[PDB]
Amino acid sequence: KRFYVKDHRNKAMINLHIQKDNPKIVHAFDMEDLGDKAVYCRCWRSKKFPFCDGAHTKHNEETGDNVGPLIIKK
Amino acid sequence: KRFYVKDHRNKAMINLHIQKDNPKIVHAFDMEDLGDKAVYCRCWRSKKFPFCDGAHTKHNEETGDNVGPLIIKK
Ligand code: FES
Ligand code: FES
Repeated sequence: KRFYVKDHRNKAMINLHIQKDNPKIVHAFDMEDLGDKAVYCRCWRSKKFPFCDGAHTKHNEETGDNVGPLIIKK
Repeated sequence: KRFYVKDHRNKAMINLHIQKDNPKIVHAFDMEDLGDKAVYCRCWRSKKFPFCDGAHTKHNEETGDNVGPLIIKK
């Protein structure tokens, strides 16, 4: 109780290591150049960023979070 | 120096409030149903999640991070 950190405005980064000389990491892709299916990372842990490589599973289990990727298909 | 938190494996959540009864938040969209352009949130702060609403600007300035959205267009 004395052990609980009260509700507060977040101070933690989401991205820790990806392209940190870019001050705002934006990606833009034309749907005609996409194949049948693209799986995009939303957790900033993928080694293949901006694509998902399953790293979100480790983030979620280690931090108790519930994030996952964005799928554009067809 | 005594003030610095050494390099360590992250313990902080990325998503703080979005759909927290879903244990892994995945979105999937068919490109034929997309219009000319979709801007997807990658920061988990948008009120219009999974779409970007510019909240990433506040996250970045408050935490010193550099994240931004994913654009699928054409
Ligand atoms: S690796 Fe980041 S959402 Fe899958
Ligand atoms: S609001 Fe999240 S990336 Fe823009």
